[PDB]
Amino acid sequence: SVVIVGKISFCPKDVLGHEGTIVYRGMFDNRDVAVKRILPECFSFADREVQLLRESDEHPNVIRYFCTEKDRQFQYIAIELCAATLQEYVEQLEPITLLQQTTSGLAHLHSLNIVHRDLKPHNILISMPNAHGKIKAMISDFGLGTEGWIAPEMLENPTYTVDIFSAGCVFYYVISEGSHPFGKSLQRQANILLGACSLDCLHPEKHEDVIARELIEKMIAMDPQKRPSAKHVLKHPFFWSLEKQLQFFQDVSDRIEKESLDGPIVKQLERGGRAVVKMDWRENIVPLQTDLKGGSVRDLLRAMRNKKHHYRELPAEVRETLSLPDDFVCYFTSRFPHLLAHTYRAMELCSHERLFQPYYFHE
Amino acid sequence: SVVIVGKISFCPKDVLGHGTIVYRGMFDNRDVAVKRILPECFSFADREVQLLRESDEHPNVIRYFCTEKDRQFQYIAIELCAATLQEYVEQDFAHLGLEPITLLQQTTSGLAHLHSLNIVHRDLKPHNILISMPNAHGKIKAMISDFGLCGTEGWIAPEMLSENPTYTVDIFSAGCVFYYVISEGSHPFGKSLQRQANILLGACSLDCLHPEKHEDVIARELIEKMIAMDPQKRPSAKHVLKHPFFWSLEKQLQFFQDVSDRIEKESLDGPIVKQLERGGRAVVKMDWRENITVPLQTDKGGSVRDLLRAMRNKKHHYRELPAEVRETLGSLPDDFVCYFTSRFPHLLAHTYRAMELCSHERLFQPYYFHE
Ligand SMILES: CC#CC(=O)Nc1cccc2c(Oc3ncccc3-c3ccnc(N[C@H]4CCCNC4)n3)c(C)ccc12
Ligand SMILES: CC#CC(=O)Nc1cccc2c(Oc3ncccc3-c3ccnc(N[C@H]4CCCNC4)n3)c(C)ccc12
Repeated sequence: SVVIVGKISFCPKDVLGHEGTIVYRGMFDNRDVAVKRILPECFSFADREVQLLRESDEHPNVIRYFCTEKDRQFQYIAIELCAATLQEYVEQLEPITLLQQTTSGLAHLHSLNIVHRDLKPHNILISMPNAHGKIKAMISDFGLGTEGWIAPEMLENPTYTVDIFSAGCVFYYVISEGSHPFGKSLQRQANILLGACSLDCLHPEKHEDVIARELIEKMIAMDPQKRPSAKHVLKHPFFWSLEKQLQFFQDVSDRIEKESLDGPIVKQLERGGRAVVKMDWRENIVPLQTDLKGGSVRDLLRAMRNKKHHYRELPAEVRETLSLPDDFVCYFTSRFPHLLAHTYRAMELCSHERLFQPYYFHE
Repeated sequence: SVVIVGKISFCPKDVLGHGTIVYRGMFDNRDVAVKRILPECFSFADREVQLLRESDEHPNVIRYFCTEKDRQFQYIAIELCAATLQEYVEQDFAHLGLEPITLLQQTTSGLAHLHSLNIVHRDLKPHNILISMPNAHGKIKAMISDFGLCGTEGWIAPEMLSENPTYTVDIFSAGCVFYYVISEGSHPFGKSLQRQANILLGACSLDCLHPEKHEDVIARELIEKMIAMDPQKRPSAKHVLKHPFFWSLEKQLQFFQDVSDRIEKESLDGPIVKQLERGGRAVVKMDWRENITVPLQTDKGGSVRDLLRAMRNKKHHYRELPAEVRETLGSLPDDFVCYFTSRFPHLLAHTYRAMELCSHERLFQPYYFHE
């Protein structure tokens, strides 16, 4: 059989999940949709739920709301039918992109003065492929038995920094492919209050991890004033493409070319530089060894610029050990996993300069 | 007072446009526009809605909400917009700080989306292109509508009058819309009722685009291809999007550098400089060293290759330059690239089609359309 409450329709046989409510797979205007059926004891709550959807669903990374239908008994809410929740996606295509999409959607809600107050993999939906094979993450259940993803300040009028904490956990959740910064499921919320966090799955030698935890650690700070805004998060190197990373290493190598070692830039750039270059970055390269100091971070950055700018007019032997765009920068980041994370945090002195505005965040 | 048909509701007093009639209505407490199709067109409406559903997920394609049947007539509810592109160019609406290039960019993006779904618009014109209400951030956008269906013409490609069309049809229509937006009312093929007849003939004119303004040289280069009488010579939607017509001032500058760097180690007798110098004297205004302002003249004036290099090292070594010269060139990257394009309005157009040999090299693939 099939139930009908106006334009919405669904078969009670097909249930998708569940307060005292149920969610069915149904139809609306011959679209595939997920229909949430709710009891009369939540109509005052649903009208507020639908209100939020009508205002905020005009963004690709926010779940698309179609229609609601009141009946003699239960009320119904039609949402875009999705492939899976983020929880199912992990507990059963590209991770950085989902987090970028998720964070983008989150940044959107914050810009409309809307706090999610309960961001977690269950609320993050993964669309069906869109005739071009593209899947995307979409926020939902925003602005409204255990926990595990709640900020410690919420043990009401929360600020945006709350959702950031929740996202920071989600970030580690997708990269770790299941883990959580504050431990196993039932253990999380208690460890959150106690500030017991662990990023064990992120190794210190892996480049991608050094970048990630630099971001996440800030996102899951116990002091809300230290967490970055959603827009801030999006600009972090964690989301940069390999071309952008390499372009960041090139632009910085230009700014330093006219800078003296007595300047505050090289001072911060060489601060703890001995560890970034692995004592001597010359001992961690063979064909590329023929350069014609080895403890200076600056020189390493000067090296990659030159070999990139002259990559065309370079020996096939050198071009071999070094492709042009992605494999080139991977030569350095892989052999010097702290290079980008260090270069990025040191060059923040130029965060206001036009040349670095696309790399750093400030209104 | 208020006609309610299922979920859709509207006051018949508020007619938005005209045998279908379009009212300002409501659906699910959303502001919407309601098209009332008559019983003699229920077969066409079912096709119209079908397209709206499959082609809904794109920010530059009109958003479709719901449809409600009724014994009197069918109803179709879409997003309520501020105005059609026509209304904007005609009259009032000439404000809101609207960027013409951004509208054409948005329009073309929506079109590329329709094409990728194997849909031909068959009738793209300013009346169809709707201008959204400003969002919470005061941003508005263009959205395509009335696409894929089978009162005068003027925006129709010449092949469709002489059974189904190809993507290149919508390109001709777009090319005319480009001119219409830039010229703020004009049309390559003349006045309203004159257009379609001029289209069957070869009677087109872009005289609003002068060869002096650097923007107009770019606009002309693109549009002329888009409105070509021969369909096989028209760019695809995604091809149009790659054109310099849409490049930012930063990307225009970033282009001259990747070009200059590429020709740095190149011989002046090669096939890549001779192409760059092919008619180079006119690009540099006989001698570019004379067209330069008094200050910058201090730091081969008949070679485009040297001009790119001159702009390159001027940028690469900008941080270390005189304050007087820094005033002449201007602030990077916007005012700095406009310093040269203003005085050499054929440089960009020249350098672009010249460097099209490296359209498969990855350093230039972002600048050129390819399979
Ligand atoms: C303010 C505000 C708000 C808001 O958003 N209120 C919601 C309305 C309707 C459904 C919702 C919703 O929906 C589901 N709630 C529980 C379980 C499953 C689904 C759901 C939704 C869409 N699609 C799918 N697809 C299935 C296919 C089989 C594999 N699992 C995923 N499931 C979620 C989560 C969250 C919020 C929902
Ligand atoms: C396949 C397929 C398809 C498809 O899209 N089928 C359409 C359905 C409903 C309305 C449409 C439509 O709608 C209008 N048709 C005529 C006149 C006005 C409007 C209209 C629509 C939305 N908003 C506004 N706002 C007014 C506000 C006052 C200034 N003028 C614009 N007008 C247009 C054009 C074009 C197509 C429409």
